[PDB]
Amino acid sequence: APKCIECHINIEMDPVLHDVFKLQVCKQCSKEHPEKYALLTKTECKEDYFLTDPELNDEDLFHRLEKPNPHSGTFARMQLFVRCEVEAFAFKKWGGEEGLDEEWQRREEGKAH
Amino acid sequence: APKCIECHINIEMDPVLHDVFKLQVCKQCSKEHPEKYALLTKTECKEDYFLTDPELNDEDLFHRLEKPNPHSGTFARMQLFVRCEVEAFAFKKWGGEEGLDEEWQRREEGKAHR
DNA sequence: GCTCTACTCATCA
DNA sequence: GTGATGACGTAGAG
Ligand SMILES: [Zn+2]
Ligand SMILES: [Zn+2]
Repeated sequence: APKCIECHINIEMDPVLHDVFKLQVCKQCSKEHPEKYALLTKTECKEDYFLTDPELNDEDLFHRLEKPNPHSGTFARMQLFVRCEVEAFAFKKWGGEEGLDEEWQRREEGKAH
Repeated sequence: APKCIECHINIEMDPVLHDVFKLQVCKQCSKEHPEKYALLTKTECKEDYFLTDPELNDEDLFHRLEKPNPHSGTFARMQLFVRCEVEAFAFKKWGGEEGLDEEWQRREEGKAHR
């Protein structure tokens, strides 16, 4: 029986993380480790990691799950990305957490001026 | 036989203006009235009339002729629009020739700022 | 804590 | 006198 890669105990994987994101992780372990497994909206990815629309629209770069827009089914679909992929791309791009914060620090300044 | 709408004499229409732009205009009248019949590139339409990419990209709005990009076949194709259509849309948008010139006047100022 | 892009120019294509 | 768009961010519509 294949095991969850975090606990090595559960054998029933979370259907979203497994099927959409290709992660053999159980639902419990996913709540226990949001730092790796939380789902982020497109908008949160841009706020948190400073990724651009072109990066987040690239079908070849991230797995994504889509849902109806909660404000209205007639609006553009909500797009959910998994934190570990988004973060790994953001660290490659800005140079680790070290660099990402530099860019946070940067944007906060011009925020005033 | 049907006659050119500018001269009322010629019977063979310019192939581009007829087939692509639906104007029964002979080639000679087209050279004689560029103020209506000259063909403008996409970039020229933006420069001259302050039309935006969404307006010029709207397939339902203007007739267009496409050619190979003269800088390179591998670049984005060149797009040619006929001045009467582009001008008539621009006068509607900015308010005749008059409003258009105000927008010229306006844009030269912010240019001086920088 | 929703998404998409229009809102004047280098650069690349 | 070539075309398309991303680039300090973001309102507004959707
Ligand atoms: Zn587990
Ligand atoms: Zn004629």
